[PDB]
Amino acid sequence: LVHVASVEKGRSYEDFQKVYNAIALKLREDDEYDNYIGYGPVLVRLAWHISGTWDKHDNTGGSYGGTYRFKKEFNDPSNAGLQNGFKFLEPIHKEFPWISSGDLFSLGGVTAVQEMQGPKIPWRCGRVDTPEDTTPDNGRLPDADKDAGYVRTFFQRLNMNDREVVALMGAHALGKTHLKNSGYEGPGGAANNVFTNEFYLNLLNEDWKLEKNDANNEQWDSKSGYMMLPTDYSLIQDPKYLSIVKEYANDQDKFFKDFSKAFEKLLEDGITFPKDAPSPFIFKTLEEQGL
Ligand code: HEM
Ligand SMILES: Cc1sc[n+](C)c1C
Repeated sequence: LVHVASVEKGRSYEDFQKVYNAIALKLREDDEYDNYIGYGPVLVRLAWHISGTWDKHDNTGGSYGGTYRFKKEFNDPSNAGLQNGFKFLEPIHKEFPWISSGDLFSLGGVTAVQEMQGPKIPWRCGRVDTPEDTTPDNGRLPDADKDAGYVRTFFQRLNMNDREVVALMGAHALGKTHLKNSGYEGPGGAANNVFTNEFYLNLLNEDWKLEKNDANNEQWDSKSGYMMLPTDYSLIQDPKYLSIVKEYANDQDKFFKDFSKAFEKLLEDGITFPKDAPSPFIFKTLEEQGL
């Protein structure tokens, strides 16, 4: 399967910076969502789940085709709750009907991270919508109730290595688990709509307790009111993972730098970019624009 990036006709940096600003302006406006967390965390989760279907072996799935717009992927049990990120972006797609679905879903994730004061993420245009029959089947996204060997093995399919996996998981400092979506409940920290390395700090400094929640699932709970998933707590159980966790709890700039590279890589897996294709765009935030 080859997927070649095709820039939307005649579009350039300024067009996409207008779509960025639209998403970012609405993130500021619709602030009440999920008890004032706002839409940013569900939008970086949406960009990860449309990319997370990729399989390196046959180049199926991935962010290129925008296939989450089809019922099979929209109704995947693993995507429960992401309909709220879709409905947030649907106004902006009506306003810029020229951007492809893959591009709009991935740029929403980029925009949310930078607007929640994360690192800049280089983003590239050119994903092309593909037919309903190209939609990957349910079951390619990871279970939460498993251990470190499972996480390592699952992420080899998206060929991410240990460092990349641990840097990507730091995004679980954002938002929260919702019992009616996943059977897990609670936030992982106090700053859950500002991008920081707090996931790593909480994992190493809190007093975790294995408890059972109302959906009868086990999760790690702390006195402070935070929770960690079994696959999250996995990172301090494995010796290779645990020493990268310590590296990111001791250096927030290295965390930001490595997250930026692994999230772009995540969003680009499966796409062939021609050598005459434009460079990756670095978008300015509303704040750097005085907007
Ligand atoms: C083995 C890996 C992973 C598993 C099992 C997993 C699982 C989960 C689960 C069960 C939730 C709760 C959903 C809900 O109830 O609403 C969640 C939320 C979230 N995850 Fe993951 N995740 C994984 C990796 C990642 C990665 C790599 C990213 C992003 C780079 C990510 C970003 C998020 C975000 C931002 C949320 C919060 C959503 C919200 O607030 O609504 N996840 N995760
Ligand atoms: C959202 C998610 S998923 C796992 N944790 C810890 C949070 C905060």
